[PDB]
Amino acid sequence: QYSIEADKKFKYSVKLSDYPTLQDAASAAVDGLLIDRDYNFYGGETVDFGGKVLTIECKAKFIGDGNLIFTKLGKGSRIAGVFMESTTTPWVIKPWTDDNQWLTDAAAVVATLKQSKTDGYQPTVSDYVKFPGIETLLPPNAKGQNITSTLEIRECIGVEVHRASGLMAGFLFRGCHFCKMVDANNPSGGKDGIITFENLSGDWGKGNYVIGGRTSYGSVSSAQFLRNNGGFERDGGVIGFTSYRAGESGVKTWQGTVGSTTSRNYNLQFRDSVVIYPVWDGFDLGADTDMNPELDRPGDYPITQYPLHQLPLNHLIDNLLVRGALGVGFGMDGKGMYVSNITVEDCAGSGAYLLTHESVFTNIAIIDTNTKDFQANQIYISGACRVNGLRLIGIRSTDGQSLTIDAPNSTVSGITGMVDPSRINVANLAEEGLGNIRANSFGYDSAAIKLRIHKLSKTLDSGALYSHINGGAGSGSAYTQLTAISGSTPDAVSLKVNHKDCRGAEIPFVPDIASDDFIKDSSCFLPYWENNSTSLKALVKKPNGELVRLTLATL
Amino acid sequence: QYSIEADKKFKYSVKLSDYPTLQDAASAAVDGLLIDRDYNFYGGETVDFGGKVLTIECKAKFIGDGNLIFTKLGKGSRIAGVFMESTTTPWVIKPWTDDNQWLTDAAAVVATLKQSKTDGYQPTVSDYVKFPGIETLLPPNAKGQNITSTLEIRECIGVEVHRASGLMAGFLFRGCHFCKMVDANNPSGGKDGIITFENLSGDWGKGNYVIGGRTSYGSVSSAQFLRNNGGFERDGGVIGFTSYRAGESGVKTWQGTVGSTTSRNYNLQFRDSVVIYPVWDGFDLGADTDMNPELDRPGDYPITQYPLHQLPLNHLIDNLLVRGALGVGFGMDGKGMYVSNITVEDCAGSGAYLLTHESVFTNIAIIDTNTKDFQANQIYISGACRVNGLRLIGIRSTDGQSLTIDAPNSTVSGITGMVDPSRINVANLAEEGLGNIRANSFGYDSAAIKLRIHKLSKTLDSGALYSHINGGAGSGSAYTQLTAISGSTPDAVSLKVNHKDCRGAEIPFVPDIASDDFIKDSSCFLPYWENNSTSLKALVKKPNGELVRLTLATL
Amino acid sequence: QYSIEADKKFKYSVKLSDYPTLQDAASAAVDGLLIDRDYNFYGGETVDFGGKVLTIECKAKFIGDGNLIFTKLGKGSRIAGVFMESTTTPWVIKPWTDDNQWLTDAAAVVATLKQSKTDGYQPTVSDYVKFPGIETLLPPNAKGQNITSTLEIRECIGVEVHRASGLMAGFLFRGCHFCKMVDANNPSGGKDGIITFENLSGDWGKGNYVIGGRTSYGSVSSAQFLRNNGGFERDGGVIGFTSYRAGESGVKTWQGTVGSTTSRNYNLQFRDSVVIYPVWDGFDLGADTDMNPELDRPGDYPITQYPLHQLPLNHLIDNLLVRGALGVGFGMDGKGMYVSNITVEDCAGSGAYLLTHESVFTNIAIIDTNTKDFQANQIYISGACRVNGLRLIGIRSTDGQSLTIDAPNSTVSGITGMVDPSRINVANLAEEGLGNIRANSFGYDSAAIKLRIHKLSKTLDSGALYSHINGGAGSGSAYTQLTAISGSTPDAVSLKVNHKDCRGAEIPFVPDIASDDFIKDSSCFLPYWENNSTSLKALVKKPNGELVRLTLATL
Ligand SMILES: [Ca+2]
Repeated sequence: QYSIEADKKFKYSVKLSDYPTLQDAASAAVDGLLIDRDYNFYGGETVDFGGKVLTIECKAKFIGDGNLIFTKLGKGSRIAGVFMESTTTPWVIKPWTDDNQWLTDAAAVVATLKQSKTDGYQPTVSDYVKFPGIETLLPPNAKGQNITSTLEIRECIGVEVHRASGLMAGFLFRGCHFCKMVDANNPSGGKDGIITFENLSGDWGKGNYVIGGRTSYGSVSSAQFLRNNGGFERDGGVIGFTSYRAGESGVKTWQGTVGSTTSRNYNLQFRDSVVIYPVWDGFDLGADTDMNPELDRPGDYPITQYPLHQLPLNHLIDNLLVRGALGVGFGMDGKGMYVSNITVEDCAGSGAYLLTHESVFTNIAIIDTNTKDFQANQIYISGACRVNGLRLIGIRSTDGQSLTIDAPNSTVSGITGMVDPSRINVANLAEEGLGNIRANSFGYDSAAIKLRIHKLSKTLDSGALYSHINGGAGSGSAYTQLTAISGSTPDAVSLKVNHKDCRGAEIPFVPDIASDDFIKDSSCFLPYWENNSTSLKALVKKPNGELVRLTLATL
Repeated sequence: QYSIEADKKFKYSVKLSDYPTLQDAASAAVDGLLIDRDYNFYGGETVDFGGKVLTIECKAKFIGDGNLIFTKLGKGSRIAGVFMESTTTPWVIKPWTDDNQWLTDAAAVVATLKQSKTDGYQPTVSDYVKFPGIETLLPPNAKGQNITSTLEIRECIGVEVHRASGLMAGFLFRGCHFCKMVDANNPSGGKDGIITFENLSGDWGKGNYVIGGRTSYGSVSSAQFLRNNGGFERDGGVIGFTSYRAGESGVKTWQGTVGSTTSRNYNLQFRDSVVIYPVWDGFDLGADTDMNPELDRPGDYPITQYPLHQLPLNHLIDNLLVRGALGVGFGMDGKGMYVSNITVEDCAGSGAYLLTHESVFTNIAIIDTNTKDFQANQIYISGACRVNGLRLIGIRSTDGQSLTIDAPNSTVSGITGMVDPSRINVANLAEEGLGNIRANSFGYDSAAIKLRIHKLSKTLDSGALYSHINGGAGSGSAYTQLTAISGSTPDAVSLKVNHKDCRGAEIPFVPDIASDDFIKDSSCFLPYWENNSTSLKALVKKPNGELVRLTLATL
Repeated sequence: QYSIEADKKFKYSVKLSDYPTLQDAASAAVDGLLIDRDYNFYGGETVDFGGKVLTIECKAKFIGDGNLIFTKLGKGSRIAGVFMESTTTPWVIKPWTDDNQWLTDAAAVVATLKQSKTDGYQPTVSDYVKFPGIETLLPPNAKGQNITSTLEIRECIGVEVHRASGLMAGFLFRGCHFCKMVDANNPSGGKDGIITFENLSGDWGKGNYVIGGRTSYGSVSSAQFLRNNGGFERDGGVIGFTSYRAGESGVKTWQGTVGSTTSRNYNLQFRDSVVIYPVWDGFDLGADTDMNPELDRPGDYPITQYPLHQLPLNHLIDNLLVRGALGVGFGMDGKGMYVSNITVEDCAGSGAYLLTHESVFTNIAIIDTNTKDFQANQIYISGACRVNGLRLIGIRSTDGQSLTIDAPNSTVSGITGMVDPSRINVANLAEEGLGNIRANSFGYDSAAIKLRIHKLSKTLDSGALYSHINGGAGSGSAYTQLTAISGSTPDAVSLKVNHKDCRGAEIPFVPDIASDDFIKDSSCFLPYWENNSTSLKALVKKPNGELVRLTLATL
């Protein structure tokens, strides 16, 4: 009859409007589950999906503070359009102005307090460091808040959450594998991380990705990983993602011990992603603790095997953009890392903080960072690394004495930009492979090729090759000049060719009687002045190496 | 009974084959709506979706000239697989050859006329400027055509159109917010823009994106925005998109006044996108009118607050590719802009047209543009900007006198390429932070480090440091030479070291009696020729600064 | 009654659990088809979908060796979540260690043999070349295996396969157009290519894409094309894709003749993609055969029209990353190509192999490749090409005499990195457009600007401009030195300014009687030593060009 036919020809879906609880709907479901009414959940409410492969389509809100916990979803299950919202409207800070300047003054930040589920974030203890003095100034009702509405996927394999959004919203994958957060539809975050893959118990996380989408706000980091290892296959990480205004960092791999084990991460991808206006860092890809580090690594490689900041993290890191960080645009540690195509621009905080060793950085741009001067540098590298291509300086000036690059053990090539050379500190800087060269000078009456020996002086050029106009701009004539520093006066001693279009070489001479050791090489002469006879003499080192003094020019 | 059970266990969807009109189907719908028969609509036909959150799945065509208007869709509604097609087959031009060379001659373009819904576009008034003389030569039936089949989403929030396609097809989001055009499946455009977010009435547009996908053809721009502001969160714009053969521009933010208000745009993202073969521009990210601009900005910041081309547009612009533009590959205006990782190559038109001020450009490549010589330059910058990394010149030659870069108020570093230095015009050019250098010469008997003072001459080097082979290639010997220009003859005066492997310095002398003012510095001497005695003399400036003339070399 | 109402209000879907065969379910389907039980298929089993536009949702496996063939799907059909798995568990090799070093020794590779559907690949004949001697050492049961479970879409238009996965899995689009493989969910490959668009019969393939997703393993290439042409619109190719551990190459356009016709490809996009750890190549974008090429091109342009490797392939190639290739990171051929933003790093094999002609390469980075020294170079270019921006050398050393870049007909600008200049071979190298320059020296007592004439010597600098510290580091004094090579001894002859802070120029003289031809220019003098009188003489070329010998300095 009809019922036999109908059962064969129609798509199966249950809808939440037909059930008193979410578990009742889950139990009834076979293929589809439609969330077609707002659902108020209690923190810790747990739904058992019976191992079923379900296509969950959300067209309403899950409303609650705390965690709505999904369990026992079958591999291939998908959850689309989820919207999490807290019941509580907390107090939030908004540490930026109507012209999008960061507020750094604690009292100014306190003045921004409002009750809202968005457009700011709940203070946490990290704000006490970020805005010194704010701990004392914040009213009690703005401290210690803990509002998040979290969808928790617990101990599932092969589950994807697509187009998720919300207000004071979080997404937690706890003990999951081969799960993805795809095309996040700009959830506005709460107290906890917005997207978290946490694998502190069970097998190391693997196959876990953030792909596409974006998030805004949140008190802490937007996308974060604990105890994930993508394997040599690099099966996990963050690709195609945007984070705006993280209360901590945009993308974070955790460092150090959490609970009783390692929170660290290996072999993940961080590519094609953007972090804008994080309160702390753009990308924080470190694994070992920075300040006050642990002396051990329970559940990970021991310090005896790999010293602090020298783990073989092996992440695949490429094509990242940060703008507007208040902390550090791009931070990492590790040994033997390859990093490419990183652009950090227009940051109040520093551009890069790299606790790396035997690592290679290719095509890095650090442009107008440390704009507030809270840090000692714009890019720092601790260990012995190679930088191949480094763009420095946009349009911002720097007032004080802070370095631009401090990479004292690194070998660097390919700096471009209007960098102040006194603010470069590297182990070695070289352009070994340039072709024939031309120095083109605009807005000056001369062109210059200068030399600076940083061991002698970081602030003064030690010699130069100049070309200078003779006469007016239409003269068709210039003089070439070779100079050397003396008494810390650049260009103090020089030889000239064609000064005043004279077609001759002007040769400097020793202004008094030359000592024997003033001459360096054999078969050379050094002119010197004999004032008592109004004569030039020549100190000559003969071809055989012996010295003789001759008369060179006389009245 | 069964009907109670069936109502609970089956997915709800209505299909258009069961209804005489689209409104009848819309009214019946609860969850799904399937378009399973072709639907002929009349221009302006308007469907009211009752605030319902609908999943609209299209497996057939909407056929009609003019606009099919969708209204009152609930937040979270999705429309997938839509296919728009005109009833009319218009006359189109195809201004490119079978070898994909652009046709620029009006008569050649007229000769391409055919009736088709694709593989070309309907002429509009901008073609009269693009192909001078074409207005007179086009037959009347090819002028003033207005064929588009447009899906209009009107005054909706949170609606996504996914995998849309069509023929003579357009997509209009009018007065919408938080709407997206996702993975456009290469619709072939009509007369109007292919994808438009227009917010001239109501609140400024926000949350509106083109994400992924591609388009082809169209008479005007492929993706365009009017009166959208993404906020500091940068919630809107174009990410991951490809435009082919736009009749105007690939991606356009409108400029100036439209109707009675501003059409301008702020705080949008333009990233990870590609524009190929636009008739006009690749990316046109300007906000103020170029030619014959308005004297005011109704509905926007007044000219008194921000002068023309100096709006704080604040777009996030990164990782863009243009190839094959007939107009300008990359155009913008604004003040305080940051722009990075832009590649423009193989363009008949110019590469970049930048009416920007106090802006920063990082890692720009402009490669083989202005190949037809319709423009004065390959990259132009009007205002006082910084360029950090600029690649110029691929393999194409330039015949005439056009500049490569004309950026007269800009400070530039990091030019690479076989640029003709006479075709560089900047305020300042500098490599402040190079390491130890080597000039490697291939295919010559010498290596060179040249100096050019553009104030003196843009075409002639003013001095040089050379190394030149002595003897044959296996000699193990070279001479080093320091030269200076005189009488507009490069290398006219020089000093040599080791010419003919002689192990000595060849020193130029003044060819006649040296004037007092020919010598520059104290404790120096200048040799000069006394022909009447066959002697070298020395003009000596003593250590005390006084002059004396001495005999230097005699018979 | 109810049945009339039910037929109108419910979504149509059939499910495989209600049918004995896949064809029975296909025949019954109208809108949806759900794969809700594992289905064992026989090789060549063919399903006719009746031209219907079906949404096929897979929540179970297709299990079988050989091909499951889908035919007569309507335009707009979609297949999601498909999982292919072989019945056979073959023998696989795993030629890498637990520290992810490549195994190159045949006996070591044989020792890795295990029976598994993943974590390795079935040997094919290309392994006999890749691991010399392995053909003899492999047991017979590991040779000639042919296990793949392949979903074949045959002669369909407008079909998309989304989120596909599997074990020993392949995906074949045979004679298709406007089809896409979207967001591949890391299928683990078998013997055949993982994703193939093959159009050897019928019209040239067009509209065929791999978009997003990733694959792992496989015996041969991950994504590959035969006889596709995207048109000027560039409607096809690979965008946003990742390949891990291809048994051959990550992304491959086929070369030469297959069957009786061309397998070549034109006008495709290769962008925003990543290939890691391929056994052969990252990207192989060649069209003509490398070793032992055909003398003809049946079905393509004849050799008389375009010589070997000089086809107008016209692909759009941009923003590619390769790491860990054992073969070549990036290979191509063709004439008139534009290529940009390619990064190849940390490869055992060479970085780039470019059989290109009149082509332009912009912003290329080749970093730590040829690390095993199996190849003669890190980047090779055969023809007359332009390279604008080339980063060379990360942190790896090279022991032997292999070149870094061998591009003997190419003109290059913008090399950065710690390249050994003796390992650069180009037609011309030049930095024509640098600004005012500073050479900053760190870790030395001197700074240097060196010149090297490769025709004279590739290994020895021919001259230099130095600045050297006088005294200790706090002296405030340096000497400038201009040097020239003699007798293959760099810096053999020099002029100094300010040696020992003497404020004078030390001038080299000819150590014996100067021959007439030692002097070059008129109005110059050359000092020389007359030992028989303990005198300096001057060989003078007078302003009139005649020679005279004068006494310069005397006892
Ligand atoms: Ca004398």
